[PDB]
Amino acid sequence: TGLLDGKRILVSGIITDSSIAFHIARVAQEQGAQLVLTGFDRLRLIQRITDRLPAKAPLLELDVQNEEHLASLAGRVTEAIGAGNKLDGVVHSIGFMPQTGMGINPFFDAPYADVSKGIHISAYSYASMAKALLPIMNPGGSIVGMDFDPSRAMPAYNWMTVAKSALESVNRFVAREAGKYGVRSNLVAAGPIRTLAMSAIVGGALGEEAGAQIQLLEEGWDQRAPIGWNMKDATPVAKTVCALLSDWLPATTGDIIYADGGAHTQLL
Ligand SMILES: NC(=O)c1ccc[n+]([C@@H]2O[C@H](COP(=O)([O-])OP(=O)(O)OC[C@H]3O[C@@H](n4cnc5c(N)ncnc54)[C@H](O)[C@@H]3O)[C@@H](O)[C@H]2O)c1
Ligand SMILES: Cc1ccc(C(=O)N2CCC(Cc3ccccc3)CC2)cc1
Repeated sequence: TGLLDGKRILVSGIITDSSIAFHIARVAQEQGAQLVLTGFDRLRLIQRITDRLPAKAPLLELDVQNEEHLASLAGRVTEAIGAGNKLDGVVHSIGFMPQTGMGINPFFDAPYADVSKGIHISAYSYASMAKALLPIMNPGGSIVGMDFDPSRAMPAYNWMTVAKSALESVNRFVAREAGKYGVRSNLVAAGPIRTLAMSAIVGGALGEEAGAQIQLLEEGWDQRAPIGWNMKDATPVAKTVCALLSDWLPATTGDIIYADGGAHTQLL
């Protein structure tokens, strides 16, 4: 027992109890992992949420757009897990795109300054995070990031889709670098999940305009999924991420694992 028994995994991206990163952390601990969490901006509020996990764990601040945060990351993580110890896993569950580039706003009306910001946080940070943490990762390690299949365009997602396409490409290169440390790098392309952020997006940025398309688009996942899809349950996704963090997918890297009920393999 204990899928991640005796493993040191840094999990990023927790902002609310609905965050995918929160469920990844939970299942991870339930499987015997010692976690190190990173938060952005409102650390106090994050701490409130994190304290609801199965076990306690170090919470460090990390704004992936801040050079010093990334420059001190390794040292700060080492102080947290104790000198002489290294990380066995890294979870990147960070994403962002201003309303201008994701929602009801026209595709052609997104200022690059906004798009660039979204790509910085959603894609480039996967590499900067890898750079800061690879030096303190043990062989057999695993870096995992969250993705949303951008192989085909769709309503509303717009520039966040572009950001995910960049992410998938960044992951392939991070895998080359990571390989030098005996570490694997992969993405988990999850089906739609009703996280607070997602729920806000779905509605708070479309009203009754795109609300239709997004409703249909959304309903399509469960229809297409041979084993169905429950947008209100992040657990299957969290389990998939822990699977990549374990030693049971030792020959897979620079890849993408789809945790979407099999929806992307079906047309109707
Ligand atoms: N919600 C979905 O249906 C869905 C589907 C597929 C993939 N994903 C991906 O999963 C990840 C998390 O999704 P979520 O719905 O749980 O989102 P939210 O927590 O619920 O997660 C986004 C995280 O981004 C963090 N963040 C934003 N800017 C940051 C910065 N500069 N530095 C550090 N952190 C920053 C936030 O603080 C937050 O914790 C994202 O990469 C997202 O694109 C989500
Ligand atoms: C902070 C943050 C977190 C996660 C995302 C992220 O991955 N998006 C969220 C809304 C999703 C909406 C949906 C589109 C099609 C069908 C069903 C639902 C699309 C993907 C962006 C920003």
